Amino acid sequence: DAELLVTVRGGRLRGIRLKTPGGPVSAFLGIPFAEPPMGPRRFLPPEPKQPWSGVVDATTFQSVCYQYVDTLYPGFEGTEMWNPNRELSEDCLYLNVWTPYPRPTSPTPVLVWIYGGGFYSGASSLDVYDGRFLVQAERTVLVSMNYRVGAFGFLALPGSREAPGNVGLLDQRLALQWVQENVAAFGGDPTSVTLFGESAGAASVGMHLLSPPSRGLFHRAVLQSGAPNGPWATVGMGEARRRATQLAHLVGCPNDTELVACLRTRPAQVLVNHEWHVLSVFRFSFVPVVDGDFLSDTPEALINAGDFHGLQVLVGVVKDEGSYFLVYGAPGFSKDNESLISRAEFLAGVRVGVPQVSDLAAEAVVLHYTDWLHPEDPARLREALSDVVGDHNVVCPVAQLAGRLAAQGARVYAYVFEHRASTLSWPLWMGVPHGYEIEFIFGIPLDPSRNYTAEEKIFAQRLMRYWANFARTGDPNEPRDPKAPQWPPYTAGAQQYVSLDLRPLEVRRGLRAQACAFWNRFLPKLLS
Amino acid sequence: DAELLVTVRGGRLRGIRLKTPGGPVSAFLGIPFAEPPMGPRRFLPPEPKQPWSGVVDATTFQSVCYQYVDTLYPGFEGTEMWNPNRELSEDCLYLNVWTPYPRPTSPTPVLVWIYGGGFYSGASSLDVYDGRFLVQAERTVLVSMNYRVGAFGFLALPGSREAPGNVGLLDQRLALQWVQENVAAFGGDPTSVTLFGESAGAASVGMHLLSPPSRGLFHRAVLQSGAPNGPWATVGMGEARRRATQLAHLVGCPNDTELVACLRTRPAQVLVNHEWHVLSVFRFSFVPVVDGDFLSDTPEALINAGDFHGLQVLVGVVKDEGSYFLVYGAPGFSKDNESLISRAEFLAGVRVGVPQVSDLAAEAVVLHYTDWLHPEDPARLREALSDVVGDHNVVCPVAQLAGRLAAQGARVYAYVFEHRASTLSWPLWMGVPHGYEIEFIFGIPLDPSRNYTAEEKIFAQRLMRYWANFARTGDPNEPRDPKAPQWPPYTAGAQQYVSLDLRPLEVRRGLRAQACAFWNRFLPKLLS
Repeated sequence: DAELLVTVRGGRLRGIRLKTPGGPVSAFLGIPFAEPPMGPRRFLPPEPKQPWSGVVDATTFQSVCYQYVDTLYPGFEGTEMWNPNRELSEDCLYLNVWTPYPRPTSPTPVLVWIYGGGFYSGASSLDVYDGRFLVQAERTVLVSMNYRVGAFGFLALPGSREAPGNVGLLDQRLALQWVQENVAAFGGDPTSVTLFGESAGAASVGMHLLSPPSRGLFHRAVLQSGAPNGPWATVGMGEARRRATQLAHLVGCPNDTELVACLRTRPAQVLVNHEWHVLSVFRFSFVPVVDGDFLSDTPEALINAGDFHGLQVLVGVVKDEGSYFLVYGAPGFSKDNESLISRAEFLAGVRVGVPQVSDLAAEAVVLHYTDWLHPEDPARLREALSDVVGDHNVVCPVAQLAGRLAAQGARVYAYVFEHRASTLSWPLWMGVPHGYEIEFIFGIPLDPSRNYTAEEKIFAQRLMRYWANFARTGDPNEPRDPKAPQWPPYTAGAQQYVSLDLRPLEVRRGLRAQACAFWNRFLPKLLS
Repeated sequence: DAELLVTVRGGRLRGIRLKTPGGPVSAFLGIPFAEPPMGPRRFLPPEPKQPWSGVVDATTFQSVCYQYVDTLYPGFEGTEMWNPNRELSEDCLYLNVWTPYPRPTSPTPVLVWIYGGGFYSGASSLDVYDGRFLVQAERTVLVSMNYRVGAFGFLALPGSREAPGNVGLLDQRLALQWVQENVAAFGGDPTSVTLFGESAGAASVGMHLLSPPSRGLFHRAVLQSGAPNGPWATVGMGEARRRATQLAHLVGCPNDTELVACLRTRPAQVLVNHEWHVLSVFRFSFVPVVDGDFLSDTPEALINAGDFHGLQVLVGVVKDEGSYFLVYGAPGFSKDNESLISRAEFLAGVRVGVPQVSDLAAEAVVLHYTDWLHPEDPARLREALSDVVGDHNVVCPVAQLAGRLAAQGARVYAYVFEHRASTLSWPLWMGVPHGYEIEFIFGIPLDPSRNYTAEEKIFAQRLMRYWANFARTGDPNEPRDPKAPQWPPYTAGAQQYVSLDLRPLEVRRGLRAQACAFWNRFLPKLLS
């Protein structure tokens, strides 16, 4: 009750006590770290939040940033758990800070979450990102921000002062400068800050490694199912311009000053309602551009040039990365049936999964992913197209990144997440889809109101420990403790990684190595 | 002793009685079936042998046709067993006929052997082609011919009357017309004639299937380690011309009439001595051309168009097709050491194994054959390059052929030969190289003067039975007899085949299917 008042550079705050079967936690939800980016500020870099008199209420999540809402399947958990759970508003630059009770008395290490969502969706307030269980169980400090998405975050007319692009990334940065200035007040150690994110959050964390001005602001990194070198995670100057112009057109706008002037007068919902027709699966309209500025060169270029001495990184993927994307465009697919596609369907699906490449490139994808004893087996065709989408978008970019980092000075650990939640509502055939590790890392199966199993509970705890050990010491392994089977670093040569699963750790070699060689070494030669 | 005189259309012959641990056999070795192709006949189609008075001696093998002699390794069995074992001469169009003792009293089925040797070498007289053991053990009639090789067989200046090409193939044909006219005299059934050959003999048998004038002359076919659709088995009109002209140049010759006139005056040995500098491994200078005549279109074209209803075929390969070719040009290789090559060596070797393709094509070969967990393992690199040479030259053309035949009316059986002879002198690392099944089919391990093991002897017998059952009935399987594990036809869909081995038959699916898809479906798109 004493522990719920805290003063930070901007002024005073009041928090709320949250429960956990193991005991309570103090949360400060809804803290403003920037001026609302409204009116003439729509599309500009964020500016720091002005100080305030009085006590700001931080007992409740603030507004979700404006975003498209998935509505394919009203009532469906699988889909609705990703959708906004507070009112939409352009006024959304708030962050949240969980801290243990009692407050810690030395500086303690800080985990900062960056939500995924394809850069077009997501909120720090989703049930599945609740920081209470992780902070309780491992006495770390946890911070999450909201950051602008879609046009409001990533519309770009390259080299104009009025919509420069990458402002969502700047939002994230501002929250990270904020953590530097204020986490001490919550008992948090600003000299031990570990970023972690999924999907576009992982791409985001990636981009922070490669942006000199953000490297100052953290010490370690965790990329779950995502990387900044994705074919979906960034976009070229011309393409960004073309996408911006088309959005403008579609809302009746009409020279850059005039374009962004006109855009600035449209209701936020009007923009959102046209985001999707500017573009396939696993492609999103407004993603980070390569401007020369937040990124001085392509993510690929910067990874290759970079020095990563004295940096620890945890990276990983789920069993079935590509699966859930398929019911968003691939012919023959539906979540409500087994999706046993035919071969014709498989070939047409490959052009959807791997959009605009030479037919020569498509053929080569088809050879590589067909089993020639069973070229027409519907179930095998389903799994394969799944892999195509998975490998191309997530597993291969991650493996490239992982390898290049280890080879260049970084200590790197790697996983594959292989447990299907007992509570999942997507169909059996999708396996362990994109995003379905997150709830285990966040400790959600401890919430008694939810229906997880006993082993599920234990597993979640191991997961929180790995993550927290990584955060504290740059190594997931149980600080000083064999047997507890060991987790070896991933190197370019031995390419070692572990399976996270109800079973004890197993070590394995090569993150889909044969297929990655195809995407990473062969295929380029042949777009070219 | 009565059984050693026989009259045939051309006149009378005397044969010789040969021994076999199981009992004797009658051979007629050295029968002329064509006029000597000497002088002005050098390079022309063969003409039929004129009749003779008196009794021709057929108790001994005739002359080997002119050919390059391998001399890399004097004294070496591995090499010398393929070299000529009678005097070389242009006078070489003789054939041989083994028949059981006592002579059979109904028409019995005839096996005709066509030796391999890259179309540049080979003789019906090699120890390893001795027909005695097979005729004794399965009471079939066996016939082998000599046919012209190298320039004398396959020099071609397309569409001239003076060196039309394909005369070696015509030689073979003439022996097959001969069998039609005379095998009856040895107790042989001219309405049941099964061709069988290895390497270029297999390619040869292949070309007979696709030549309307030869289809009349046999009923079944067996292609061991070879096919006519090989990238080495045929050559284009222009390339043949270029190769002929260069040979001419190299022996100081000098218009086609004038060129072949001048060539006709050179000593046969002079031609042989320059065969090799007109051209890599698994490529030979004088091979069948696609002239429009003996073959009306490419082997590939004719296979695709063809109707194979009512035709039985046995096809197969050895475990390690590519291995022995490597010490003929691939850097890092030697038979006298483990040939543990480096990666640089492996990449340079790929250009030797797969000569004149785009670098883009080479890369793709390298991706496909590298293991990316072990990209630098010398032993794996050895095996892989072996496979490259194997798959490209033998396994993939055979599989294409096999599949296209089954799909188009033919009954087809398929094997992989997986026993290393206990007596082999090539190094361990080469496995079961090209040609090393032949001695088991011919029953050689029964010869007591040779040092084979007991199980080896039994195995040879099973092999002779399979071959002989195929010859008699179009089906290798033990006419009426389960258990004796069954051998299923090979179809385009299930692609089933068996392992010939000391162990009982095992059934398997797919003749290197993943790799064949690369050679057969992908790679073409990308030379193009």
